[PDB]
Amino acid sequence: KVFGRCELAAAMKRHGLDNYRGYSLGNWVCAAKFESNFNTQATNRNTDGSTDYGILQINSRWWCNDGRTPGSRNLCNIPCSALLSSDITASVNCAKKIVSDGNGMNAWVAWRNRCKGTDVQAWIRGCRL
Ligand SMILES: [Cl-]
Ligand SMILES: [Cl-]
Ligand SMILES: [Cl-]
Ligand SMILES: [Cl-]
Ligand SMILES: [Cl-]
Ligand code: NA
Repeated sequence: KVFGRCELAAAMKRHGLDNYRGYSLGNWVCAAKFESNFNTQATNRNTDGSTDYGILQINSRWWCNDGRTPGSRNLCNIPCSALLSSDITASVNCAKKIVSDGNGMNAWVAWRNRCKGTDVQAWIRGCRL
């Protein structure tokens, strides 16, 4: 599923990401835009053999099991394929664990390089929330 900008904002709000650990909703929408272009089915392989999955490009090296990342962890206790669903619940719940682990949203390279320090409120401007 390719979300629209305001559609995704509303879904993330319903699932409790607005101001979660202090990060306003626009931060999460911006991260999703540049990680996946709002596409729940996005995948990308990393140099070390791990793979990033879904609208927030969560990494199999630490967070989910895909059966092909030897020596990795599965800290969200989910198969990585569950992060590709049109229902974003699994991605959101895993992202909550990630952002709570001490490094905040700096875990998302695209957030750090393209969202951090910008006017992220523009990502939810005009949306009915
Ligand atoms: Cl957009
Ligand atoms: Cl915001
Ligand atoms: Cl594995
Ligand atoms: Cl949902
Ligand atoms: Cl933080
Ligand atoms: Na893994």
